[PDB]
Amino acid sequence: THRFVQKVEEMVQNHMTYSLQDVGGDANWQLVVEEGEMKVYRREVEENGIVLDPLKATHAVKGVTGHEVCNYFWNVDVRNDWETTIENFHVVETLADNAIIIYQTHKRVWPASQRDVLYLSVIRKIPALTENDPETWIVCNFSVDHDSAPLNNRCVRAKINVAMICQTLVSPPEGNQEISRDNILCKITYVANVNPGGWAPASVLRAVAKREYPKFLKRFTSYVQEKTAGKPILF
Ligand SMILES: CCCCCCCCCCCCC/C=C/[C@@H](O)[C@H](CO)NC(=O)CCCCCCCCCCCCCCCCC
Repeated sequence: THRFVQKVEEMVQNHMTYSLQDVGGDANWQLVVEEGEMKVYRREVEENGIVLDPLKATHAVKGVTGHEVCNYFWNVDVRNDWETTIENFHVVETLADNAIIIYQTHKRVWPASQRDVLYLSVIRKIPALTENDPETWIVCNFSVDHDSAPLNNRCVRAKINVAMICQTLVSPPEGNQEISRDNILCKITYVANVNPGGWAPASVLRAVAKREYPKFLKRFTSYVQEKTAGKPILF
């Protein structure tokens, strides 16, 4: 129990309600990148030079579970093993054993000023209510205010709302035998809503995002495969 419990609930529920809705039929969402089971879509949104482009990606990763995926996405001790867009980060506050507040600076992209971000990062399990309701593991990373990290004059403060949402499919093997990682697949939906917090050139933001989101999703998912391949399956 902590002062951000209701905000956590709010963000989790929003993501379970809206982030899992199909965008495939919406004229405003475009398939920007596809590779293997990975599809990255974007809706181009610019409001008075504030480029908000909502981003949504789906992926299907063999040999890993949603619990595993969300653990490696959330766990700060393995962050630098896969993250490539950050200059530095540190934990500002531990709120609960599944919830922390992180301050991070991003690598500068010319010609825009450097961005920093201040966000609550929470990992949650959403129980299946019925058999056939998928169990869902989710990590929500969303900007919050914290007195220890006011606006500074060195960076533009971005605001983020990101979720990594995972459901795991197990194909029953032949009879009474072990479920191997060949029999498991993690369905991922990744969404990112980023307000750069200030003016940025749209064409540059868009080129970066189109390169960087796909790069992250391949690298991060391959990483989870690599770290887990030897291990017993954590469902
Ligand atoms: C050299 C390239 C540097 C690009 C950095 C641009 C600055 C972006 C500012 C906010 C980004 C927020 C992304 C979310 C981070 C955390 O939830 C999480 C844990 O670290 N990681 C990811 O979701 C992993 C996401 C990895 C992919 C992120 C790239 C995003 C590129 C487009 C965003 C640009 C918006 C801000 C304006 C930057 C000025 C050009």
